[PDB]
Amino acid sequence: QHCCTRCGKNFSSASALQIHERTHTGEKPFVCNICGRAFTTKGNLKVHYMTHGA
DNA sequence: GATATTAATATC
DNA sequence: GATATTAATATC
Ligand SMILES: [Zn+2]
Ligand SMILES: [Zn+2]
Repeated sequence: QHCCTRCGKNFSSASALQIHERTHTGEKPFVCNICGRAFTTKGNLKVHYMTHGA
């Protein structure tokens, strides 16, 4: 029953609405300790993290 | 919240 | 065109 303010998207988790707000604003709180790439979700940062590790 | 999934994008 | 990466989001 969560909704969004900048656009009209309903969300499931409240954390989901928070990350999607980050999708509007540009807050990418997860910093790659190797390269400087920053990410919205921790999972996306782990995704990228796999890249240099191999 | 973590993870998996799809669509979109950068790299070649 | 193929492939790797990313961005956003459904699913658990
Ligand atoms: Zn929104
Ligand atoms: Zn990195």
